[PDB]
Formats: sequence, C-alpha cells, structure tokens
Amino acid sequence: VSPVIATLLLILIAVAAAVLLYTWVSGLSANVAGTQVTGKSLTLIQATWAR
Amino acid sequence: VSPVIATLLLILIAVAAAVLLYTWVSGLSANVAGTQVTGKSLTLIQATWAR
Repeated sequence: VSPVIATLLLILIAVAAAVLLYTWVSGLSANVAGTQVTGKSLTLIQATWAR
Repeated sequence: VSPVIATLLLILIAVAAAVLLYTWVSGLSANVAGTQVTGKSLTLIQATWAR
C-alpha cells in the first residue's frame, strides 16, 4: 500500500508551497517607492548683492 | 502483489487529470472580448440654435 500513502503526502507538500509562493509574490509587488518630479524652474524675481 | 496493483491505478488517475487540464486551459484562452477604438473625432459641419 506504499504508493497510496506516498502519493498523498506529495500532493499536500506541493499545495503548501504554491500558496506560499503567492504570498511572497504579492508582497513583493507594490513594494516600489519611486520619485517625484520637481516643478518647473522657479522664476527669478531678483538677483543682487551687498557688502 | 500489492505494489503492482497500486501503481497501476495511480498511473491511470494522473493521466486523466492531465487531459482534463488541457481542455480547461484551452477553453480558458480565446475567451477575451476586448474593445474597439472609436474613430477620429467627427468634423463639425455646423453648430447653431433656434427658438
């Protein structure tokens, strides 16, 4: 009755690993920060200097 | 003679499930509708109004 018991334990193992892959994949996603785009250059109201 | 009979029934089972996977996969495909792309904007022949 060896084959019958062997097959059962193998089925359970592969199911458990697949579900674990899902959690890891989805957690991996939506895990990217990125950047902001600086606005257009600031208009120059004045440039001057003093002592 | 247990192992000999056990193995045979297990072989048949896995073959049947694989063929069933195929039908389901292929049926799943080619099952996407999609969309049409509206033509370019309609040229305006006239805009008017009355009482």
